[PDB]
Amino acid sequence: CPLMVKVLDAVRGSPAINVAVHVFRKAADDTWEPFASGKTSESGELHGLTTEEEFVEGIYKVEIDTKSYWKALGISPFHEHAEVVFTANRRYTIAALLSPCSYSTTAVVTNP
Amino acid sequence: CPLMVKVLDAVRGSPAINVAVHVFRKAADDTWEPFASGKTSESGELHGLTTEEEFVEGIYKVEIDTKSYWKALGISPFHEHAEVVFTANDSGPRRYTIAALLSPCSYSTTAVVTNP
Amino acid sequence: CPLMVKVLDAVRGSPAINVAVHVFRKAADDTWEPFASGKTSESGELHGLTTEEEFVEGIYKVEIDTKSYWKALGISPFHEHAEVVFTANDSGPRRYTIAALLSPCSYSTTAVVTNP
Amino acid sequence: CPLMVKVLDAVRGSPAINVAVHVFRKAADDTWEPFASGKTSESGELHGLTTEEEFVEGIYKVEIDTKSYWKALGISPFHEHAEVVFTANRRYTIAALLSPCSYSTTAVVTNP
Ligand SMILES: Cc1ccc(C(=O)c2cc(O)c(O)c([N+](=O)[O-])c2)cc1
Ligand SMILES: Cc1ccc(C(=O)c2cc(O)c(O)c([N+](=O)[O-])c2)cc1
Repeated sequence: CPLMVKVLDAVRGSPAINVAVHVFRKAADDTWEPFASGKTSESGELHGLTTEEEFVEGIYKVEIDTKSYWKALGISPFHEHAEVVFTANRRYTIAALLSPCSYSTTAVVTNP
Repeated sequence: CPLMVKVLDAVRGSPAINVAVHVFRKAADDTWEPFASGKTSESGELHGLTTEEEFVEGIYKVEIDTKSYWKALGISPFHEHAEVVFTANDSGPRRYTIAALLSPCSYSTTAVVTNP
Repeated sequence: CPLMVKVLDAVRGSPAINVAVHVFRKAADDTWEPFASGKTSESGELHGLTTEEEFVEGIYKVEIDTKSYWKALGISPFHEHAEVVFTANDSGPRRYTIAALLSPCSYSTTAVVTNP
Repeated sequence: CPLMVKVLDAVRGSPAINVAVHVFRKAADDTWEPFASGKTSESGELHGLTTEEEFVEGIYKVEIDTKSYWKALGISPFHEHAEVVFTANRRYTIAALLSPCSYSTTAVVTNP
């Protein structure tokens, strides 16, 4: 897997489980084209979104459905979602740490 | 001033100066319409984007041009920008500060919502 | 006012009000000596901790009582406190804002250092 | 391993490698007693700090030598170090995301 997403819950101090994640690629039209999606696991990780052949250079958008996550926990959230937009060139992990009114995100890029 | 944006630089430990910020509001037809824009000041703050009359209920998008910020400092950052999307004023008018702390490959954002 | 502390609450999206802050300075004998303390205000800010004369070169420790903050709100947090330790004024006087953003099991801290 | 430390570099977008980490336990005297230490791996992780029998309830202090890390990279840091102090009761991961003038830390507590 060249692209992985990890989501953490800063209120509970745990992985953020069953968070929906959608990934898009920017098309020539500068339209966002669907690319991959899934739900984080019990470890807060979402693997196997794409393959090395399919993950070409380009601009990608990762949309994390933070609002539904907090809703499911009965906690009032500020944001509609959390979007991460980046240019791909290696292995990429996009990590997000979530609070109801705040989030942070970082890239962890490593070479096998 | 019911919508303020503040941007900090986590590398230099300073305000993030002259950062372009564009604000959009979701229209009836579900498209993003331009709402207001500006640049952060020497203090990292952007005031005067809107007014109490103009800032009605709605879904707003604050797009912070982090890429140009870092590129102007000779750094190639990870993110294209940092977008913050939220529903405003659903229970009446509020005052909103959207703050972002920037690093070349990471950012965090928070909201300070107060009742004037 | 050369040392300010600002604390935000990432759960409520608001200033963190009435947070106790204790500041220490490392002494010649390598022990921590009490330097100043206070509580954050309604805006989450703590001003007036020290003065330009009193805030000399040194290593300082800012201990933010995050545990009491959360416990008073009925939350059992992860951390005992949040400590920020830094060398101040090594290249001349600066103005320092130490900011912290709090969640029950996480916090972040940053510094804004400006030249008055 | 009931206690693990993971350190990430927000400037480079990568694990923070070869960061020294010291763990202390609060003694009855309210003195900080050395407990474990190590250096993060190429993945930014430090495992095998302790055992389940040795990791009893109590107050622990994790000191991350952020200043040396940034020094080794030729980057001027603000903080002397990053300290994380918490009470143990499960498996604990203490994660830290580092910038030269900022850091964040969170707890990821999971049950096997
Ligand atoms: C670690 C962190 C992350 C984000 C913030 C932050 O969002 C913030 C918000 C403010 O209104 C504000 O005045 C300052 N400040 O002066 O430093 C910071 C503050 C701290
Ligand atoms: C405060 C903070 C915020 C974000 C991160 C963070 O990005 C991160 C990345 C990982 O690959 C990862 O495995 C974990 N973890 O398990 O805790 C956290 C790490 C620390």
